Amino acid sequence: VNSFSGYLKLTDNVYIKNADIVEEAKKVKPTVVVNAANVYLKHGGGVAGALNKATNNAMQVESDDYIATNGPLKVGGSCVLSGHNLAKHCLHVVGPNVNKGEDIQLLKSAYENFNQHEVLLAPLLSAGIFGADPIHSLRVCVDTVRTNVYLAVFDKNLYDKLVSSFL
Ligand SMILES: CC[C@@]1(O)CCN(c2ncnc3[nH]ccc23)C1
Repeated sequence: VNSFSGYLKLTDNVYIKNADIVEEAKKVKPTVVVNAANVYLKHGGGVAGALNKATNNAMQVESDDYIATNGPLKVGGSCVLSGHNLAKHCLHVVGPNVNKGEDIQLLKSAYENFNQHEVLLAPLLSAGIFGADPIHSLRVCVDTVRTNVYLAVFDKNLYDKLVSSFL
């Protein structure tokens, strides 16, 4: 039993809600919140820009030190950093950005990072400003993640379409 509330159950291990992931994180304070990161951990917009703003830019300061030490992530890769005021940890996961020409096949690799964590709050990888089809992202999530994932979908219209079209 966990403290996630109001989710629709899609499968044995995947749940979905129409919610602002920032507000969800502030309420639940989960062990792991997933960020829709880029390889440079530049949290300018989308989910990443919103999560960083909620940390008063502390996520960005920590991220800049991480990159200065380690260099960029791989597309499809991840790193674990602090969750600041939002969660214990933030798993920064890089899904392919279709608006940069990146291979959508890497979306499965991106979701595989979730399997290293028993429970996660997360957005749909590569959705939104990353330019991929959120319906496809949901399918890859369900077919790849085996740990317990609570998906927050900000857009109500998109949330309704994802549920109604789910197979
Ligand atoms: C579906 C693809 C998105 O890029 C569009 C909206 N995104 C979010 N999802 C959940 N919580 C969020 N807070 C701020 C943005 C945001 C994901």
